[PDB]
Amino acid sequence: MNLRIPWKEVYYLGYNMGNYIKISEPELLFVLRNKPQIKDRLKLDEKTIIKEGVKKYKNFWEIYYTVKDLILRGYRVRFDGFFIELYEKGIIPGTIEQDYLVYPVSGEIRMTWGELLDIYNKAIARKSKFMLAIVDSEGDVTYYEFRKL
Amino acid sequence: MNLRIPWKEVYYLGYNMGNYIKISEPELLFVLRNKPQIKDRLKLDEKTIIKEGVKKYKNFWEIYYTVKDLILRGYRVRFDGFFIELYEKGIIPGTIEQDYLVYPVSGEIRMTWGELLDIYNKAIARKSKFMLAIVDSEGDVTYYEFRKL
Repeated sequence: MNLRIPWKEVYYLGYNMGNYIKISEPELLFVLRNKPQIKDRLKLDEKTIIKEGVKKYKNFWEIYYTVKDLILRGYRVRFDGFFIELYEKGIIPGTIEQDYLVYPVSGEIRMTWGELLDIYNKAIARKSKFMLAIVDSEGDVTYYEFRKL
Repeated sequence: MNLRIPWKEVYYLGYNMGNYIKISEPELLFVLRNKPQIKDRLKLDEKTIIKEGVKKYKNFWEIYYTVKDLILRGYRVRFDGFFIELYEKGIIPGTIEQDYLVYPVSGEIRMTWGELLDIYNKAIARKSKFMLAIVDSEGDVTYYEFRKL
């Protein structure tokens, strides 16, 4: 989960700890499937990482698919353990504050309006804008801003 | 439920049918508690109207409280049976399109992200912006825009 690999070669995902990149399972899962040569220079399987991602995050797949869509669109992101930090194209994460904290979910997973308020409030408590990412059954992602008036 | 009363004296709530105002229970409930003289010129009780409002709308109170907050803030609104149509101050409803379709809920009532998408889509299908109104346990209302990026 700690990659001794230059930050840029893992798309600037995870946290740059200087001597390694501390990276989450869904982010790492993406790196594996897009950098096959790194899959060996590490020799781990996306069966095992998938396996542990699901164990760790109820919304593993939603995180993975949202990271994937965003990185492929050219955005820079970093998973904080709850929110995906979304930065403009060309920005290196941590270098400035993210534009959005994005919360990834799928359409079927349940919620109360009270839960939405809690999530939004957490983003406000970190002084940033809030975005919901909904991943549908084909793994496609749509995005919605939610903001108090 | 049909008031033979000039539109302006019921705050421009309900639908102006020319010879009467077709008004909903939560809107009417508000009129009753703010125009006591009209409560008699009509001689109905907010026990009975409350009673039938709840029978008709699962979110009766949330509608009532949101109408109330908005009308007292000076906005013009009209309940469409699902959304509250929100117009700028000074506007007469129907006269132009509403600025928002607002959907009123309370924090404890359940939801899936799929439900939020459906509600939002209905507002988009009517070509207008979408606002969620959350009424808390003291009847206070907070407002949030939700929009696709």
